Amino acid sequence: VSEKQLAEVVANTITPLMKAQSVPGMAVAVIYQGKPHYYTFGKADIAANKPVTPQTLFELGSISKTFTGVLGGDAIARGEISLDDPVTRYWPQLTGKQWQGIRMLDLATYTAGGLPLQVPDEVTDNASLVRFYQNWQPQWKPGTTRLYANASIGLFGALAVKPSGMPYEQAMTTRVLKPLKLDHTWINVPKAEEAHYAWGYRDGKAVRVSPGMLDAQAYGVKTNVQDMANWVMANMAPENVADASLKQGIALAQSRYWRIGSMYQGLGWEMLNWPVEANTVVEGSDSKVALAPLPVVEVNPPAPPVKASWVHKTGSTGGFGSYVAFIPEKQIGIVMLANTSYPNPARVEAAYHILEALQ
Ligand SMILES: *C(=O)C1=CNC(C(=O)O)=CS[C@@H]1c1cn(C)nn1
Repeated sequence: VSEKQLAEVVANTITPLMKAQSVPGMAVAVIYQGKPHYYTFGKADIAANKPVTPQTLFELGSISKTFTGVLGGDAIARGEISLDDPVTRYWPQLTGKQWQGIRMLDLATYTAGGLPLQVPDEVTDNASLVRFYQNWQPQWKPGTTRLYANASIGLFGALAVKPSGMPYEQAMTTRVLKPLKLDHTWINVPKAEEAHYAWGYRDGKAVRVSPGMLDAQAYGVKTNVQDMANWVMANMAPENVADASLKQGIALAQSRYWRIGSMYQGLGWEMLNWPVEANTVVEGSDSKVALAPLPVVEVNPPAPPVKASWVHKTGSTGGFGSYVAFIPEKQIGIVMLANTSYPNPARVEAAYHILEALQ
């Protein structure tokens, strides 16, 4: 392995990084040789002088969508839901003619026809929620245009769990977190755990995410670098997942539904074929692309996960910035949590280099 050389590669990547982007603290895990390697830097809480630790809770931001995808995926494999089914199958009060051709897959993979990045600030409840989607007008027709959005995968998450009869948070805990024994992963941090909760920093001001409609589904999950490492591992080598529906869930989430250039969308996760040059992934991480509606090319029928992939997901909040990546065929991976939202391509800049030192 070369643990000495390994603590060198990470320190020599992360310290300049943290200095350059003004990051108070970071928790890193590299998985290599079937093992997670934990490395910690700086401060969780600077006014309190609390050091970062492998049980420091960071807000994952958009990386919560990977959890939303496996859940949704587990419900599929359970038979409670199907991607081809019209959305209206699970929410018949969605009465617009607009909603006609949109299947569940569309919501799941951002291709309804233009659902917006975030959910409006006025949407504060289900009524307001329904008026929103009732009176939302497309732009493009179903299955024609990828536009990353919370209002899209958020609604999939919320609809996906209805047949379970469980609220979203209990379903997530029951069908996904506990089975994988992610016992320090929360949608809501218990009072008894807040001391492990890092502070975020935005403009030299400590901040923490605020509640919003559909948050848990699209950005509101919080972890430590240990549960996150085990999460990457369960998805990386799903072969030792007991529960047959969860392993299949992981599988549907890393299936390719849509080809968008060098990238292929899954449920929450995104993929590229390996090998992939650094800058194609790095520039692909730029918001110039990331948040831009691009056309799409159906993978029909959806291909099951290909080990030969760089699968990853970026995600942030006000004061937090994280990123995770893996290469199933290489059995190598990395987690980078930080309490400062710093440039996304900086993130993949670092993770790529660290990973290539292991090849
Ligand atoms: C997910 O990463 C996430 C990061 N901020 C963004 C974005 O598009 O990158 C808006 S969507 C999502 C988020 C974070 N918050 C607080 N709300 N949505």
